[PDB]
Amino acid sequence: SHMAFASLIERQRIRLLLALLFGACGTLAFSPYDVWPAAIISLMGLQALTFNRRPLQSAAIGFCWGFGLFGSGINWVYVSIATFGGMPGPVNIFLVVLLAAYLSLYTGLFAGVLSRLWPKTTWLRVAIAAPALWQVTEFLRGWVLTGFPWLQFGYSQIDGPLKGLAPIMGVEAINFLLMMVSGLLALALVKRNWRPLVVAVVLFALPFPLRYIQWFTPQPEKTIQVSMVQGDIPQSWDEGQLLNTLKIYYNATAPLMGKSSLIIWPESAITDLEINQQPFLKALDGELRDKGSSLVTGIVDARLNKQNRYDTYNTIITLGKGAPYSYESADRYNKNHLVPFGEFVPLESILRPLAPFFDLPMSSFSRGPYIQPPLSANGIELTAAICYEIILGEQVRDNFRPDTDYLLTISNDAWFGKSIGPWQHFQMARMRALELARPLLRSTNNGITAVIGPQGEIQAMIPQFTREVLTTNVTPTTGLTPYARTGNWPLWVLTALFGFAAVLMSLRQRR
Ligand SMILES: CCCCCCCCC/C=C/CCCCCC(=O)OC[C@@H](O)CO
Ligand SMILES: CCCCCCCCC/C=C/CCCCCC(=O)OC[C@@H](O)CO
Ligand SMILES: CCCCCCCCC/C=C/CCCCCC(=O)OC[C@@H](O)CO
Ligand SMILES: CCCCCCCCC/C=C/CCCCCC(=O)OC[C@@H](O)CO
Ligand SMILES: CCCCCCCCC/C=C/CCCCCC(=O)OC[C@@H](O)CO
Ligand SMILES: CCCCCCCCC/C=C\CCCCCC(=O)OC[C@@H](O)CO
Ligand SMILES: CCCCCCCCC/C=C\CCCCCC(=O)OC[C@@H](O)CO
Ligand SMILES: CCCCCCCCC/C=C\CCCCCC(=O)OC[C@@H](O)CO
Repeated sequence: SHMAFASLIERQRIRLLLALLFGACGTLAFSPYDVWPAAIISLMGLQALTFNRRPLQSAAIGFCWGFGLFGSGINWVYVSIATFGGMPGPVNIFLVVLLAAYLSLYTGLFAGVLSRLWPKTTWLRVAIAAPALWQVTEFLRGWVLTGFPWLQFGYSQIDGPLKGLAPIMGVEAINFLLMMVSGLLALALVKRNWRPLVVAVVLFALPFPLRYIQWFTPQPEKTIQVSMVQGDIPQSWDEGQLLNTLKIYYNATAPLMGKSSLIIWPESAITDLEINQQPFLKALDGELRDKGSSLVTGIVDARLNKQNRYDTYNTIITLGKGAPYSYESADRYNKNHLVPFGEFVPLESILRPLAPFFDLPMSSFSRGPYIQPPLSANGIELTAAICYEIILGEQVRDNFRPDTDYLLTISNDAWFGKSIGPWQHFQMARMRALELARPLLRSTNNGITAVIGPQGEIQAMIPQFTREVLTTNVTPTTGLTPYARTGNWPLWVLTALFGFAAVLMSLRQRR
């Protein structure tokens, strides 16, 4: 003789469950599902479920929304933990839950702050304040503790109607517009009002023609045959296994010398120190040179520094024509942004004085500088990034030079097997080529090797989980996109105006 289904607390629990499901729906926006409308459905839920809530209730809803998104969208990290971590399966699940909860603090933060300063359900909350605040809370997610900016809905528009915005203001401009349009749709829905819907449709539609702009010019007098060797080496300290790996890569490469101007091996393809492989590298250099070809490859470089310690780098080196190999050559690239929990553990430097020496890792990776020159091979300028680094759009843009001919990324996504992880990673890699209007050569161990065209399109690809070479003709491009010239500071100016205007109005609403 009561209505327990209609209590205030129960209505809030219903919102938390829906938030969970609307968050998870957003995972469908990303590869390999590639249902870009799901990003709008997922953000509509976020914006609508937080209306007419107290701030702490809104924060809970935003946390649960994020938990659905990250819980369903980056649980592929389990595959690495469970295969290589040595830990009990329940510990592995809990670590993944912990990761998803951590990232959901930033969506709860967004929701809580939005509710406190813009409690009324209005077009200002959703179209002006929310985009600005989402930009700030997502920057923090990608910055705190080195950051993890995985699953930004703008990437889901690589093959969508908003892709033309990315070469002008970067992918974060697409995150901005999507939040704004999804908020206007949520507003139209709850107030049953057609005016915010029309506005939303116009704003969503205005960018459509930009997708037809080519900010670049092709250079066919520079077209070359490029080869990328996907060795598909399983994950491993055996010098024999090392030699079996050099055998696969060398024998796949030898018939391409004299035909492919550029040959590419993936991240850490040579699984030995550069100092222990001088005879191999200098012989290889000579074969490539005598046939007019160049080789770029990943390798681990423990380089003795002036303190007579070893900096261990995750490195790219060059050999052959136009890139004479040398241990002292500057024609190389050292990974700058290490993978959190992969190549380091955040907060480790603070805790190290107390750790027993026998428990510390044998070797830990050092960091190359934030800016490094393009690699040069066979006359070709290559702006390089290793693995996770390709998802850092501003950093890729900061290393880019107008004379860059190609973006280069080499990676090893074998850690995550047959999960959606490598596909999401591949999708973000495509956004860099669109933003900077250059082809991107992505060479991987077993995990989406491909040539991406200067508008983010897949020009060539080989299947995952195959030992095989991708060989094709590639053409470099020149020209500066607006985003390449400026970076993201124009979006920040817009964010500051939107946010200034919204905060001013919220303070006026009070007192
Ligand atoms: C029918 C209504 C009553 C049953 C449903 C109860 C209300 C909640 C349903 C939705 C749950 C929201 C998701 C919670 C997210 C966090 C989580 O579960 O644990 C993560 C943990 O690591 C946090 O520290
Ligand atoms: C080629 C041009 C492409 C760019 C189009 C991007 C559109 C988003 C940029 C900024 C838009 C300004 C904000 C307008 C929001 C106004 C608003 O929410 O009004 C709703 C209200 O009238 C409903 O009753
Ligand atoms: C207060 C609670 C503790 C601090 C806050 C939680 C922080 C997030 C917790 C994350 C735990 C581990 C996440 C999985 C890492 C997976 C991994 O190593 O991937 C990279 C690796 O495969 C690269 O070779
Ligand atoms: C550990 C100190 C206190 C807690 C802070 C840790 C959490 C903040 C830093 C972010 C962690 C993200 C964890 C997942 C990263 C692993 C991952 O992406 O694997 C590499 C993969 O992306 C390469 O394609
Ligand atoms: C962030 C919210 C949604 C997006 C709002 C912004 C919409 C921008 C629409 C497009 C504007 C075109 C910008 C001017 C580009 C022309 C220009 O710079 O010409 C010189 C060119 O060579 C630069 O590379
Ligand atoms: C008010 C209307 C009713 C609420 C529910 C409708 C909107 C949200 C849709 C519900 C759930 C989303 C499920 C899709 C995401 C799951 C998914 O693909 O996960 C894949 C991933 O786990 C693979 O590792
Ligand atoms: C890695 C450590 C994660 C700790 C997660 C604590 C939250 C547990 C979630 C349980 C129920 C849902 C309601 C949570 C509301 C508060 C919240 O999570 O975030 C609030 C946000 O303002 C944080 O800045
Ligand atoms: C596990 C993915 C479930 C897809 C269905 C979406 C609707 C349910 C709620 C959304 C996401 C899962 C939330 C719990 C956290 C996920 C987690 O720790 O998973 C670990 C496990 O999947 C690793 O294999």
